[PDB]
Amino acid sequence: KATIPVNKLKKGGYVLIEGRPCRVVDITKSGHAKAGIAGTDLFTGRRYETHLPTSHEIEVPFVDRSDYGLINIDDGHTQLLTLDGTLREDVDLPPEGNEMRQRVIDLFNVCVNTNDQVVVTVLSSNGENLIVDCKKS
Repeated sequence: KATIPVNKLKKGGYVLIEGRPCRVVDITKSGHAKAGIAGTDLFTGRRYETHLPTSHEIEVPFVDRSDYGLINIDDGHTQLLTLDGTLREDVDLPPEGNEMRQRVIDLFNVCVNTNDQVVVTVLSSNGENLIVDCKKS
């Protein structure tokens, strides 16, 4: 459990609010010493907000953004090759309604019989994984 003093928070830092990893977008401060923190959920874009004592600390989530080679897609699951040479099978395609789902399927199909490979960018935190970009390699 990594923490930062609330009084050391900056806009753009990462915090956990209601279990959600967020980028800080606004910090308000008040003998009384209380703070209001608003953030953007790194996966869904939703606004979250919390109020804690300024003296206190707040949890900072670990968030990874890495690139992988897309080996297969099957029943909505992906098989990915890390840049260090191992497979991961816990990343699904983005959900229906996220246009990235079609973008990844289509780029995979453009590449499947060619000497190019799709590279996906995956955002990961606390067991949640989302494909946030794709490009040709």
